[PDB]
Amino acid sequence: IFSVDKVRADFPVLSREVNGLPLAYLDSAASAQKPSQVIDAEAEFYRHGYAAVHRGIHTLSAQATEKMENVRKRASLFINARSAEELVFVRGTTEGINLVANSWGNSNVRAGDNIIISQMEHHANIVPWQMLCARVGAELRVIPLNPDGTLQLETLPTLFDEKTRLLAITHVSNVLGTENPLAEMITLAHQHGAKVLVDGAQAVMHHPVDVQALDCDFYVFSGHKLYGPTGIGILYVKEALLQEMPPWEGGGSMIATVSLSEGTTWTKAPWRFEAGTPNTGGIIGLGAALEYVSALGLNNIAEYEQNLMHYALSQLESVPDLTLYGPQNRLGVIAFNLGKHHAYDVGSFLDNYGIAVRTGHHCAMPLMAYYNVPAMCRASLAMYNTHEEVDRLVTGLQRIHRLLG
Amino acid sequence: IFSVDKVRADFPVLSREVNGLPLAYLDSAASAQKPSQVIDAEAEFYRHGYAAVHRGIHTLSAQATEKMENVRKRASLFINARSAEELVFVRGTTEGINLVANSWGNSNVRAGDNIIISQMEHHANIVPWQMLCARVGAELRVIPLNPDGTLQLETLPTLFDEKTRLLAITHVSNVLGTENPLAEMITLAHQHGAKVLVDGAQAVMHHPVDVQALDCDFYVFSGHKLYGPTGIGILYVKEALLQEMPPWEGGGSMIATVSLSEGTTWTKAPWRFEAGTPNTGGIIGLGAALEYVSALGLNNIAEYEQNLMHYALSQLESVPDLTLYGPQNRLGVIAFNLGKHHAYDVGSFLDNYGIAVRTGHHCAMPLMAYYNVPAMCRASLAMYNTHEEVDRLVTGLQRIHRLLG
Ligand SMILES: *Cc1c(COP(=O)(O)O)cnc(C)c1O
Ligand SMILES: *Cc1c(COP(=O)(O)O)cnc(C)c1O
Ligand SMILES: [Cl-]
Ligand SMILES: [Cl-]
Repeated sequence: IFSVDKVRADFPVLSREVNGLPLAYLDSAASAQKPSQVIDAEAEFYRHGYAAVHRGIHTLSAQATEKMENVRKRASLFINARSAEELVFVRGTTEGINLVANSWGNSNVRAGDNIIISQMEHHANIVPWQMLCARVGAELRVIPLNPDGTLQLETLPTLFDEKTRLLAITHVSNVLGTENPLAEMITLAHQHGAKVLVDGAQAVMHHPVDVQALDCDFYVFSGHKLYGPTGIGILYVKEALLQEMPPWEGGGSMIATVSLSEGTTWTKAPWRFEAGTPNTGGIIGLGAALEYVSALGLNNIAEYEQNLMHYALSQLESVPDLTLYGPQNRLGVIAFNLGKHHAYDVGSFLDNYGIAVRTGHHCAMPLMAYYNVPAMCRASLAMYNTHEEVDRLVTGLQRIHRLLG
Repeated sequence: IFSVDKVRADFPVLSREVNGLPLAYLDSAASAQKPSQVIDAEAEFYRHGYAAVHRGIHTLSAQATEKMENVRKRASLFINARSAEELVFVRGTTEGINLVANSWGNSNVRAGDNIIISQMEHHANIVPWQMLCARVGAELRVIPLNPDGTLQLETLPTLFDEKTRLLAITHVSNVLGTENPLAEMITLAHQHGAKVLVDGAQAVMHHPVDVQALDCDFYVFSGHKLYGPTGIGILYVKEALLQEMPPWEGGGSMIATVSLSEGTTWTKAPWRFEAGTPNTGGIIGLGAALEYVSALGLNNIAEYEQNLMHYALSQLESVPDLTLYGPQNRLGVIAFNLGKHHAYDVGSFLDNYGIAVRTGHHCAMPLMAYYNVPAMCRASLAMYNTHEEVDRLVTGLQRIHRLLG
C-alpha cells in the first residue's frame, strides 16, 4: 500500500518555496516533477559511463548501447508490447504522432479518404492530421463531445465508412480527465480496416496500460509526464505495420548502406526510425522513471490518486460559483472556472498563494470552443499531491471568490 | 592560457577505468564527455526549478520559460547570430538538417533543380538531401575529394548552374579533420542565388564560429559534441529565410489558433518550428556547456588542441605501416589504418589497452569508398586529452603492429 509521505521525500522540488510560501505543485499534467532516483540515474550515467551508442567497439560505447536497448525492452514490458522492437524512441508524444502521420500517413491515406479524431484532442493529436489531410486531400472527421465531457459515441456510424483509414484518439483527456473506451472503439475501427493511434500521454502514469489488450496499432506517450526527463518519449507500433513503414528522418544509424551513385538503403525497424545520436541521457532517465513507477506499483498509484480525486471533488463543493468541466469519474485533472472571473486571474491569485495550476486553453482550443469559454483553470492531482494541498486549493478559491466578487 | 590538468578535473568520466586500466577517451568526435558544471546545472534544474515552459502563469513555469529563452540568446551570441530568434532548438544536427530539407527544401527545390553536397559529408548531411531529391525530382551533385582529404574545388564550375538551389557542406569533416573554405564557397553559391547549409557539428568546439562573417543561410550543430547533454542541438537560419519557412512538425506551442472547422494558423518563428514540450533539461545543460566553453575561451582551446595534434602527428611517425587519411592541418580527429589489419581489430586491441577510439565507416561511407577502404580507425584529440594519452596510442599501435605482423 501507498505512502504519499515517503514518495514526496523522493522529490526535491516539493520542498521548494514560491513567493515565500510552500509550493503546491498541481500542474503535473503539463509536466511531472522527477524523483532523485531519476535525476541521479541520468547524472550518474554522465559522470561515469558516458559514450556514443551506435554499437561502438570500445567498452563505454558498447555498455551505453546495451543500456539503451535495455531501456527499450523495459519500456516494452511496461506497456506489455509483444516485442522491444515495436518501440521507437522519440522526443515525446508530439514527435511520435508526427512520425506516424508522415511515415504511415503519407503511404496509407489517399485523396478522398478520411481520418477520425475527437473534439477533446490535444493539439498534438490534431495538427499533424490536419497537415496530413491537407497534403493528401483527405477529410478530417470529428467525434463530438457530450456536455459531461464524454464522447458522443452515437455519432460513430456517420463517421466510420470504408474510406476511414485511421482513428486517432486520446486515452485520457489532458483537460477533462475523461478516459475513453478504447477497446470498444478499436474493435469498431478494425471492423472497417481502419488503424488506431492512441494518444496515451495522460494515461501511462495513472494505471497500467496494456497495448496487446487494447489492440491499438500505434501508442504514444512522453517521458516527462511520467516522472522522467524531458526530451524523450515512446512510440509503440505493431510489428507488422512498423516493418512496412518507410523512414521519416534520414541520416546516420538509420541506414544500411549509403552511396552517392547507387542510392541508400535502410536498416530494420525500430532503428530505421531513429536518425542521428539518440537522447541517450534522456533514455537512461526514462528507464529509471519506469523502474521507479513500477516499484511503487501503478495499481497502488491509481488507488491513492482516485481517493485524492474523490476528496478534492467533495471539498470543491464548498466553493461558490465553481464550474467544473468533465465527467465525475475523471482521472488526474480537474478543469474549472470560478464565477465570471478569467482563468488567468484565478491562476494568478493561486500562484500568489504558492499554488501552481495551469490556465489557458491547455493546447485544446476545440475543447474550449465546445464549452464556449476561452480558457479554463486546471489542477492536476498526482501521486505526490496531498489532502492538505487540496485544502489549500479550496481555501484559495474561496478567498479569491470573496475578494473579487 | 590553458591548463589541461585543471580542465580534466572538471570531467568525472576521465577518472574511470576500463578493462582494469585507466581510460584514454579519444572518441570525443563521436560524443564529448561533459563537465560537472554541465551535469549539475541540468540536475539542479530538475531538483529545484522544474516545470513546463510554455509561458505558464505560475512562478516555476514562468522562470523555466525565461531560462529557456535565455539559453536561446546565449547560443545566438555564441555563434554571433544577429538575433536569438534566428535559432531553433532541435534534437541535434541530424534533426536540424531534416527540418531544413523538409520545411525549406519542399518549398524551394523543384523538379529539374540540383543540390550540391561533397564526398566527405556525414550521412546526416547526405540522406535528407537524397530523400528531398527523390521527393521533388531533383539532382544531387557531389564535390569530389583530393587524395589529401580536401575538396576538388576546381570542379565547382561544372556543378554550380542557375538551377542550383542549395549547397550543403561540412564545416569540418568528422573523419579527415579537413576545414573547408566556407566563406569562399558561400560567396560563389550566393552568386547563383543558391542557399548554403553548413554542417558545423565538428566545428563549434574547436574555434570561434561567426555565422554573420560566414554569411551561411543555415548552420547546425549538436550539444553532445560540445561537452553538453544529449538530445539537444541548434539550427540557425537567417531571419528573412526562417520567417518564410512553413512548419515541419505540428502540434502544441507552434500554433496561433487551432480550429476543426476553420483550420489552423501558425505562430512566429522560431517557435513555429518547436512543436510540443521542448527538451528543457537538455536546453539548461546546453546553456551551461556554452558558458563552460566560453569561460575556457575557444582560442585557448584551439591553441592547446592544435599543439596536441601537432605532437600526435609527430609521434605517430614512429608507428610502422601507419596510413593516415586527410590533410596535415587537420582539426580534432586523426583517421588512420594500421598496415593491412582491419580497423575493427586495431580498435579492439586499443580498447583492450583502455584506449577508446572509433572504428568503422564513421557515418561517411562515400568517404570510405573514395579511399577504397571499408573502415578506418579514428582518434579524437579534444581539449581534455593529454600528451600521455597520445603516447599510449602510439605505443599501443606499435605493440599491435609487432604482435599481428
Ligand atoms: C556527428 C555529426 C553529425 C550528426 O550529429 P548528431 O548529433 O548525431 O545528429 C552530423 N555531421 C557531422 C560532421 C558530425 O560529426
Ligand atoms: C502533453 C500532451 C501531449 C503532448 O506531449 P509532449 O510531451 O508535449 O509532446 C499530447 N497529448 C496529450 C493528451 C497531452 O497531455
Ligand atoms: Cl550510419
Ligand atoms: Cl498550443
